[PDB]
Amino acid sequence: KLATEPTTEGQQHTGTLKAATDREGIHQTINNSYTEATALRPAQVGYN
Amino acid sequence: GVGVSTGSFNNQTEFHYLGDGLVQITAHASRLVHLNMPEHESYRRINVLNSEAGVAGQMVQDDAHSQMVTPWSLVDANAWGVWFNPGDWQLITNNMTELNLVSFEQEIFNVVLKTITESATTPPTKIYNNDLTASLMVALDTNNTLPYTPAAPRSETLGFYPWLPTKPTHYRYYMTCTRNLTPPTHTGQAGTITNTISAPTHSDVMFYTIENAVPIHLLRTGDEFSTGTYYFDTKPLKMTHSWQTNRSLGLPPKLATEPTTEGQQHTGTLKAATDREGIHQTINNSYTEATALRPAQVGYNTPYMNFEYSDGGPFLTPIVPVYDTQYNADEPNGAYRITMGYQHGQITTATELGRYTLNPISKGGRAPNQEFNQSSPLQMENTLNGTLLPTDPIGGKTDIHFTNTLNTYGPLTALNNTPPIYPNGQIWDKELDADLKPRLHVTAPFVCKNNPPGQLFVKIAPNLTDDFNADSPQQPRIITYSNFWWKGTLTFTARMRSSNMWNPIHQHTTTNDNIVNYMPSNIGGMRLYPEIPQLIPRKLY
Amino acid sequence: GVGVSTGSFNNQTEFHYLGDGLVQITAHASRLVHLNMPEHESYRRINVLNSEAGVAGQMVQDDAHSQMVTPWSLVDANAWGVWFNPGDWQLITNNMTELNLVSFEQEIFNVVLKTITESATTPPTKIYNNDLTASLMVALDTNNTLPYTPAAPRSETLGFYPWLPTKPTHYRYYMTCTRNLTPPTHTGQAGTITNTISAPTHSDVMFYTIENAVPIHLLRTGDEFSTGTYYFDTKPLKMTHSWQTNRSLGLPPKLATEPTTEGQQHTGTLKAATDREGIHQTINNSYTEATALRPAQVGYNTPYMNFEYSDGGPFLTPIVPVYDTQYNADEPNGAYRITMGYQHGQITTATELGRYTLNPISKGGRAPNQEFNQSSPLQMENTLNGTLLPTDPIGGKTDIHFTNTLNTYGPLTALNNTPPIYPNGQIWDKELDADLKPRLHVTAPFVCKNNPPGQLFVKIAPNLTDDFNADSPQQPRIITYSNFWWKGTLTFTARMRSSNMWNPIHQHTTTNDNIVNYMPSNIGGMRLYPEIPQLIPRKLY
Amino acid sequence: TPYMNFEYSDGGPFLTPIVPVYDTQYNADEPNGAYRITMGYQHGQITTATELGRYTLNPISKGGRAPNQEFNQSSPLQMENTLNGTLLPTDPIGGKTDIHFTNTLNTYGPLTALNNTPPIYPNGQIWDKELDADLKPRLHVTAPFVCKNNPPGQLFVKIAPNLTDDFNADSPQQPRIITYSNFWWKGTLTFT
Amino acid sequence: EFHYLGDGLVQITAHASRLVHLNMPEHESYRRINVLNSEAGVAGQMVQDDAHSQMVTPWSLVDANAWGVWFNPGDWQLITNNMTELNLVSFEQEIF
Amino acid sequence: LGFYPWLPTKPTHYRYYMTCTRNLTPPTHTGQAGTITNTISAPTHSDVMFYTIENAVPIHLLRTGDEFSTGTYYFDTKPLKMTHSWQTNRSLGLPP
Repeated sequence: KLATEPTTEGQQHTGTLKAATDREGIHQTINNSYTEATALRPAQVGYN
Repeated sequence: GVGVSTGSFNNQTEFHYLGDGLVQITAHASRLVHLNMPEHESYRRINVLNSEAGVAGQMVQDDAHSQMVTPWSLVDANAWGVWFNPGDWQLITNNMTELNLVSFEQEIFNVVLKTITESATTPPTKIYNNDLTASLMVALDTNNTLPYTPAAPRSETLGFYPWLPTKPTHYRYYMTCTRNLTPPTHTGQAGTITNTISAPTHSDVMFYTIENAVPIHLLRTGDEFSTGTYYFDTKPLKMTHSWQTNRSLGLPPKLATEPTTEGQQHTGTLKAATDREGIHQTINNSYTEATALRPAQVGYNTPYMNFEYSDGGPFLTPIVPVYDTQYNADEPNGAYRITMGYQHGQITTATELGRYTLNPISKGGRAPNQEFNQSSPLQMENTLNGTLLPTDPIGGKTDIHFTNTLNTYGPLTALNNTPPIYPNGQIWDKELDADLKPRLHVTAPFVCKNNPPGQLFVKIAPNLTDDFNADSPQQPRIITYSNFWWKGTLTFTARMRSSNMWNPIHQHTTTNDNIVNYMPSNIGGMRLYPEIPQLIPRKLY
Repeated sequence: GVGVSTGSFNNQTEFHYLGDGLVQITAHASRLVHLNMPEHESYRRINVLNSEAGVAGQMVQDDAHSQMVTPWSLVDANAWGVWFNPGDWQLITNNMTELNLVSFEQEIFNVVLKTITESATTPPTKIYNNDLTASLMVALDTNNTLPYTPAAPRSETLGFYPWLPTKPTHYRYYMTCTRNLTPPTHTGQAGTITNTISAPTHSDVMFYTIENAVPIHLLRTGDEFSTGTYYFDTKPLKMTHSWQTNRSLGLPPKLATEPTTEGQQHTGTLKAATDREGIHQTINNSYTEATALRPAQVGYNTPYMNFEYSDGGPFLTPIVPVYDTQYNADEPNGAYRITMGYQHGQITTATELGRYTLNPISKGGRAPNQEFNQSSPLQMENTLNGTLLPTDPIGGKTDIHFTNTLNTYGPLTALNNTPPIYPNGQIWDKELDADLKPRLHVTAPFVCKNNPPGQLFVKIAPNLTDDFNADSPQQPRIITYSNFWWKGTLTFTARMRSSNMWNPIHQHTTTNDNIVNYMPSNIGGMRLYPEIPQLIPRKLY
Repeated sequence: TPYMNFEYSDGGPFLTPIVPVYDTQYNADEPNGAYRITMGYQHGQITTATELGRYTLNPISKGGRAPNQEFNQSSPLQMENTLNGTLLPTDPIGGKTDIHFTNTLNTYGPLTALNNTPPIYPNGQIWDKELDADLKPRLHVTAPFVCKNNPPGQLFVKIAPNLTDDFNADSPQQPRIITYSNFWWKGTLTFT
Repeated sequence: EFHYLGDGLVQITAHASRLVHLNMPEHESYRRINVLNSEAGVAGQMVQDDAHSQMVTPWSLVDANAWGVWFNPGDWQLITNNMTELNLVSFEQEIF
Repeated sequence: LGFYPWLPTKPTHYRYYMTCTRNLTPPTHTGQAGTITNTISAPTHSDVMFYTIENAVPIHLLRTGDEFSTGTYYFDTKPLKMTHSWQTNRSLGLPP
């Protein structure tokens, strides 16, 4: 969820999420900050 | 009629002991679900970016996606602690080997719609007039036409306490993002990196609105919205963790020198290396216990902290979670780091949010600083250039070892499932509608092969101001909220454990330093610190 | 025919889960019972004395009695660890509220009689010839005609390990003793005390011989002696211990000052003493929480270490065992101090015998240095001569307090039963055939109102030498022994526990410092250190 | 397979078992999972004064690879390839010259057809217990037949204690009559 | 017995019977013997890793799970020459 | 059991792996010397799995005229294929 939601027309302006260390949820690493790259996803699609 | 009650608050977990050991854990749950009105009723596709990854080296910090914010709020049952207080989850970690999953029904009843009204006196005074005529919109997606978004990996479920009133969270889902983040760089040097989200491609933009997908029941203040009893079709989970490893599968070699003294400081000695016999996987004559003939490997070396990059963006490869080694590493073994809210654990004082780096205790995990690789001939007392110790770099990078790239998931790889996590883990999960289904889910241990149970969308119907509603972007509304109860019933089915051995196994006890994690304080502060699951041991072979 | 087997070794404890929670714990037990021949076949009334109590001050050390030594050996099942390995007794202390007791059957099968024979060569060489024709005498006292002597309070039962071969103990019972020990003295002064056992009185000498009481089945080497299924009639035990006390029965007084800060260093304050209301047992106006109106007292002040003296001799009054206070006293609360043998626990190295001072955990016990008594008016800020603190002597004896004599067993005295002790405690016990039956037994928690189950008497039949058997006190015999298996089946019946609360209760776990108490060592040393029983809590009111 | 790969689990260091398959024309047998079965004098092995026979074996199902015969290239194909664009197995990994890319390289994709374990004679195993795990392995390297149900009962035989006249309480080790046994054992293993 | 059924299927009924000389257990006590070695404690011999924790029981195991118990080479020549598939059906043991 | 009919065989002692918590790091080469630790540690509490034979399986005593007959175990296995495959990715499909 995001706290800063945009006001202007046009997708040049982007909504801003909460802080990295303030978000919550289940997470696959040791570190405190929950970014969207290291998230908890059910399974990977594709394979290297 | 308004003044007649419509349902029954109910929260007892009936352990109805059937025959032959089977039980039927009927778990009820009922919480007051305080719904606020939507701040806007218009659907919004909000692209999200960040300036944090636009500077070089912060490319894990990648919060940018494209989000579809809908005004509908989602009432979610898909979390473990909603159904189980710790007194009843102690009973299942102590006594149950398997957990099948059978039934599920939801029920919204006894809604209370109220209008808030401001009067202009010297304090801000708010008068709560009662709405006898207003309605709220419920929508049971009985076919899962909408994207199934469980709120358990974001810890956005209903709160796990019965008396504390919960909140439902806004339904939103990912829209298509076409992410541009390359070049991927180090931190030290500066690069001309491009951090923009591009225009969404035409072939995949997938805009689900709630009204045109699921039929919606309007509900006045004397409602009773009963979801039909959803019957699951899942695999039976196994709560019994496995401890056997490839140094513990099969028949051990016989020993000739057996000890004489009391105490395990003295060790029995086997036969010679070249004198032992049996089936063996190498060319050399000496049959050590490391290179032995084991049926299949347990666990698999994941290439860990591996940031794959898909049309969506950079993401880490999810690792099957498994118990770490005696050296606590937890990153190549897939630890859980679950941060909660003040509805989900976390003594409600002025501190920040609790953490609990967790693992299961199914012993099948590896360590990255404890592995090595050799050349094709075996050659004990090995050549300096013939064996790849983890002190060796990969491409000149000294902190990076071979195991960062090395994968060993062969066909004969036995593997334990995802542990269920308490109280914050997810219960069930949608089957990935793909051609090749994954063998297990890391998000949730129960997998629904059929249509998963209907997620429940609740939104206040628009109570409109006298002002006009044509040729206006944003209309004014009467500010309002709601208090509807929500009753669930999640009927499990589980087999009692049978002790077929001598020594007593580890049960989930209560120590003198543990009652403070289970009891309220002088304020009313509660806490739901996790339980390390899967306590009963079992053999893998 | 000799070469046909007659029975089945069996030791699995089948937890057969019936409906509605009830289970049916069918516990089997089977041990090789190595019987040696009797050293004499003549019945002997051995008076026992000691010179230790004949000197002044050692009058607790009172081993003198009159013993009736019979040549018959007793095979005893009346001990807990015969039927329950710790893996299956962990299952019942974790999960069962009540234990009913239903069935019991014994079976001696597959006897092996052998003759030992000495040859006169330079070492002592012994040749074990097989007896195809000899017999051994079994005697199932199906009416309990003989005095019921359980071997559990002497730790003389069959050993609690399946693989280790056990030994049966010689049957003997108390004959009448008329003890003269007075005067009772101190230690320091010398007295002219008389320490003799007198001639037994005519009216009570009770000489039971085994042959003239129970019919005796001779058994050759292909026998099968099956005891019929004894059906118990006992009270249902309650494994759930009670914690409520007279400072915890009923409804607490309401408080006006409630705390504000986190942490239990800050305490809520009640109302005034003279301002509270309710029913109350004294004359004074102030209603404190000590002098309150409680339904019945739990526990009772036993006059402890009280050596009563009966026609038999001096003996200590048995105290109902109950959990001590936070100050470990254990003597006015009736601790168990159970010393075992190397068949009953006790890692089999060169040390002496293990001890384990035990208690139950049913919170109903008192402390002697924490009690006091007052005059008839209440009078807070009490007069020096109006209150009896335990610093006060009784008759000038400073170590002896009022509570050494003080008894408080009134009619309204609620009380918990004897805890079952593991693995060394007794299971069932004979009802005392008296006019006024005792309410509970301290020796064993299960009480058989009917005829108790038949104790089993086993003795080798006399294999006689060629020498004459008339006009001779002691005859020579062929030295011999026996190896007969012994199969039991003790069918329990128990109700599964239901968790009706929030916080998880104390279960019998397995810590890292506990696996050494549950696992064999490099020699083969086993151990059966006790389990503190009755773990599930319950309310007494 | 990443071959000679010593994984390390709570149990200890262990080599990753490779699915056994017929080697190339260059006899390598270590990345292809050879069997090296040493027997006793009840299992083969002419009973003279020599030591135990060896027989480095393979199946003959032609699906195996060679480590000194493989190579890898960059993303564009580029016949007559650049020196730095193709990874020949003369190249070290991290400066270790005997170790090639194939020591780390795994290619088990989803579309990987594979033959089962060959049954080995007379010394191989017939059946095997299914690994009671959540994700079952696709094949066993120890035995070709897999029992999905409860596997057949292994048979435990021990002499009952024939005891000496000496006492059996408060003693660590008891004396016994020394004895043995000769029991026949008949089986019947009906194939199809 | 190679009992040739119809349509090609056969039913290889393989019997086996051996005298099984059982000696008595040297000790009847169960022993948890930890095993170590000084060979891996010096650097570089870490393939030579015989150390484990073993549970030595006095019971002896009679095992059928090997191929040559049931098949002499005259009958295993017959199956490597002529049989495509092998299903597995029945199994019974008997001590007499 | 030995694969010859006339030669009398021997049964082997039943033993099974108990939990071991192995400490062997650091993993080293052969040439240099390191301060490696080669100890087996104390077994963890949660997994020590001690099966005794008497308390698990019911045991038939047998005198010298016995006949202990195991019931006919019926398998449920995959059909093995004795026919080996030779085709490779330079041999699958239609040649040019």
